Amino acid sequence: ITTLGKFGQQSGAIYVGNFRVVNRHLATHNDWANLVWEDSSRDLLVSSTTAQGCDTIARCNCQTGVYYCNSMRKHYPVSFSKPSLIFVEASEYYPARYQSHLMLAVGHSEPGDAGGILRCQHGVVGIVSTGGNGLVGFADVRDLLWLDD
Ligand SMILES: [Cl-]
Ligand SMILES: [Cl-]
Ligand SMILES: [Cl-]
Ligand SMILES: [Cl-]
Ligand SMILES: [Zn+2]
Repeated sequence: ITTLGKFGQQSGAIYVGNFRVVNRHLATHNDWANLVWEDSSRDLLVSSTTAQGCDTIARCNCQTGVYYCNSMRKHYPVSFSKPSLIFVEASEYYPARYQSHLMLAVGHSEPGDAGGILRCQHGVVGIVSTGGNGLVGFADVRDLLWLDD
């Protein structure tokens, strides 16, 4: 799989409390100026917002949910792995390396699909980060208890 990037004017973001959660590879100058936390190994960055967001972070162990696929302009039901340490090929965004806290699924993804939200009954689970060959990989956020406190 490889890191996908984002095509189109859609946010690719979770807005919870006074945080914005994005793929690290899509973080803006404003994100880095308002940095709270980032981890390259997870492809995650969190910045601070003035506006209150409405997202709820799931605190479950669900392995089924629904994600948004930008390339197909559709939501899909999906079955995804536990957060895992997966090998990710080189791209414009990272050299080849192991990416942690990544959940793999059989599901459509193309370049430009990063930032699509994965959600379950409990709330937001994660965001598309990687994919290829009929697989999609989601960066989990559910372990970050300080997002929703
Ligand atoms: Cl890294
Ligand atoms: Cl489940
Ligand atoms: Cl969505
Ligand atoms: Cl591939
Ligand atoms: Zn859940």
